[PDB]
Amino acid sequence: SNDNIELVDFQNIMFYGDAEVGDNQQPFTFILDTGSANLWVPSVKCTTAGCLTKHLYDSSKSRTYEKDGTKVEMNYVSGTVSGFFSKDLVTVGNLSLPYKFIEVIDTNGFEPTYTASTFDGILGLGWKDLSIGSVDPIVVELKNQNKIENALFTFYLPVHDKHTGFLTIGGIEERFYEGPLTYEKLNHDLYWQITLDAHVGNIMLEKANCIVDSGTSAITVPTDFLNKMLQNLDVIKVPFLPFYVTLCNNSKLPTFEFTSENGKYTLEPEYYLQHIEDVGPGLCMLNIIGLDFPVPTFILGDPFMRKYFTVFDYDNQSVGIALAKKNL
Ligand SMILES: Cc1cc(N(C)CCN(C)C)cc(C)c1OCC(=O)N[C@@H](Cc1ccccc1)[C@H](O)C(=O)N1CSC(C)(C)[C@H]1C(=O)N[C@H]1c2ccccc2C[C@H]1O
Repeated sequence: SNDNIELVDFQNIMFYGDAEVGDNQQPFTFILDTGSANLWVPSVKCTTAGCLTKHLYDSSKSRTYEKDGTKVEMNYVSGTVSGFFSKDLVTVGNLSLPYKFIEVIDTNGFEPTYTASTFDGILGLGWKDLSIGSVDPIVVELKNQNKIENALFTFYLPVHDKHTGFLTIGGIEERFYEGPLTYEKLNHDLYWQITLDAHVGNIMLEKANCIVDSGTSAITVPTDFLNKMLQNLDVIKVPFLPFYVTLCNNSKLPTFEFTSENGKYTLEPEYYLQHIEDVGPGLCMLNIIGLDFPVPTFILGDPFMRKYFTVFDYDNQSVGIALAKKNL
């Protein structure tokens, strides 16, 4: 059997899951992020305003706590947290392991994201060589300890109103998907990144890097490619922000089509549009952001993963992709 962690939707933009730290089972809510490779929780030693409404970690209450204290700063694209390393029993679903994590004491570099969102910490689901402190990934460690069948995990993302989701550790369950499951070989050692041809109508990018990322709540697109997409599309940019607004029923809005020799994955407007009726009637925001990597790259974030069930397979160094079942 497999370890199943339930995923709760947060206003159709993101999702969260719970896990515990300490032998007294101190509860936390996590962003589960395939794009990073460290676990962190806010500490009772936290000095900053963000920590005020969070579940906090108290090492003195856990008899399995092992002191480390090495200083560490965790830099993400959207901000920084700092604190120090600690080690304790981490439990995910019904499995436990001793695990090295970051006790965060300063979250001021992660504002306003942190105070506005209802997560306590971030649980990384990436590769070891992307971690600070050379930490073996949780799922690799669980496999090594014979607590799961395979060194893989899967995401069946919740759909607002329709159903909850699951992060499943250790194997692939048929209940989550329909049609074929296609495996795409990783093109990098330490990112969940695959090679796909990216088509949006006339515009194409041959053999683009495509990162499948659970922690990114948009599709990201190279800026040049995006500028070509938005030309004559009747969308308007929000002042001061990298977001475009449209009429929801704008007939011009294209369908993303990513292809390999193995498979074909499409993303229609209904999957990348976000209603903003409160802002104005019949108005939608595109969940699409222009971003230039050194090599042309798309991030296939939460909107892609809402449509597609995904398998992250360490042993076979690949990402599996299938159409998510509309219900459970
Ligand atoms: C950890 C790390 C270490 C090293 N190093 C140096 C390691 C070296 N080691 C040996 C010490 C080098 C790198 C690059 C690295 O990755 C940094 C990192 O931030 N990666 C992001 C993915 C990404 C990557 C590139 C460009 C955009 C996004 C992460 O996985 C994620 O998903 N994050 C951050 S925190 C969050 C909230 C979980 C969510 C995030 O920011 N989400 C926001 C976002 C982002 C883009 C577009 C829209 C939106 C809306 C919102 O969802």
